Amino acid sequence: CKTGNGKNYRGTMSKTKNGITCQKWSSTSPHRPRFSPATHPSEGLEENYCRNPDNDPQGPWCYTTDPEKRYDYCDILEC
Ligand SMILES: NCCCCCC(=O)O
Repeated sequence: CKTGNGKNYRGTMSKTKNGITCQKWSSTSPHRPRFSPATHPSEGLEENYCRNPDNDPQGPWCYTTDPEKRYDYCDILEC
């Protein structure tokens, strides 16, 4: 969840909505989008994070090192 859309959180480590080990923002060759532009609200996409620099108020999104488990939000404490 967004216990602060750029202020406070915990599951932002690198785990999806439940706790699926997110990615490191590498790329689609192995597996990972091309996220990183500055025209985004923010950019807390630190190595392997979950935030909302795209458009997912419902919850901080985040992809992962693999397809079957490419994405979902982060297991960040509620808000
Ligand atoms: N609204 C989420 C789309 C951007 C999240 C990253 C991705 O989909 O590759």
